[PDB]
Amino acid sequence: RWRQTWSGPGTTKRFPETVLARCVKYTEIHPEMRHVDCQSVWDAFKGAFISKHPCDITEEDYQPLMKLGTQTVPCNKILLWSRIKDLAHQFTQVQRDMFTLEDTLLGYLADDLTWCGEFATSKINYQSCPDWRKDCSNNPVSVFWKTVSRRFAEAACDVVHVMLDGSRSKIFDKDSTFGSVEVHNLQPEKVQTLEAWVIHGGREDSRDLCQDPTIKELESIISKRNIQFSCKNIYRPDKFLQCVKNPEDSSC
Repeated sequence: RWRQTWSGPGTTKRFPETVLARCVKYTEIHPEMRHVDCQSVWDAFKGAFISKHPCDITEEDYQPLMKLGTQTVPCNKILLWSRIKDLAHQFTQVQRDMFTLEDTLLGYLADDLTWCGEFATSKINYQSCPDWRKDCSNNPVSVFWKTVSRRFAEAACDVVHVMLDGSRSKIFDKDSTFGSVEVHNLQPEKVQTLEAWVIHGGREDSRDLCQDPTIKELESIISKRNIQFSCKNIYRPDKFLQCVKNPEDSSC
């Protein structure tokens, strides 16, 4: 209609079918999750937000889902990212040099989807869903991501990489999920170093963005956790990707 209860997009069309089909597909590829019952996954997922006011969702609502989707990826090969989705995923698709959150089952099930329910009825809302800004932050989508990204950062160890969008004006941004959750969930007992790869946009001959003020801030923030900091410009993202796929032939 012309009004809409909430200001964000409604649940993605086909959401139940999509999530079940992703679970089936993921548990076909990944032998360590080949024990998972996909219908039980869907039910645990749907139970977190059906018949619940979509501005009252808690991390508890998602605990049965997080249990069924329990998974360990190698803790020393984690790739976090911020505002540079495409290249982080492309990079991990190549030879599985690292794992992002969206290469875990739970991140895989939800990537790029929206969903909410209603306090009123047991139906899925396919017309609109709370916006984190205009409506409430404790909505099904934002809660889910906050919870699974905390857990994924908490699991990381050794050297943890992060890819940042060097086009952004705030290359490290305290308001992003990386700056507000993941970075404050790297464990000081386990993480030796965080290494940022700052991805350069197009043409420029370009500044050394590892000296950017927000990078120096990130550096001094993670030093209180007793984590070392390293930073690398990626000047040419498509030649980066090229070298990643053609390991050897080291023109570089």
